[PDB]
Amino acid sequence: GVQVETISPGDGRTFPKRGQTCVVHYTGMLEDGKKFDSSRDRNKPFKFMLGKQEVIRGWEEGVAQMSVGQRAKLTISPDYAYGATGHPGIIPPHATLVFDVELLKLE
Ligand SMILES: [N+]
Repeated sequence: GVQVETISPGDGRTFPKRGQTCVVHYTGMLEDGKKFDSSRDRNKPFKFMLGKQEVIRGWEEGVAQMSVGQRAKLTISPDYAYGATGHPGIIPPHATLVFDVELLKLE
């Protein structure tokens, strides 16, 4: 599954609902701490509509537990990320991923 650890609290009241667009900043890393992707480096927030499976399952389920303004560390198991096949060249097979995610706003 996905484990959500708070780094900084959000408002503790506004939680993403299916169909809303989540605007976040994130940094993805492999178990060893090696960064593989980051919207922060591109200085451009990432957007995705909750429930449309435009992102890995661990995000859909983990971000739904965050409130607006919150920054959290999500630890995601392979089955909730890229599985046995992974994404050759970037994500190895059976990789557990760690994401530092900040929920900026909802649209
Ligand atoms: N995959």
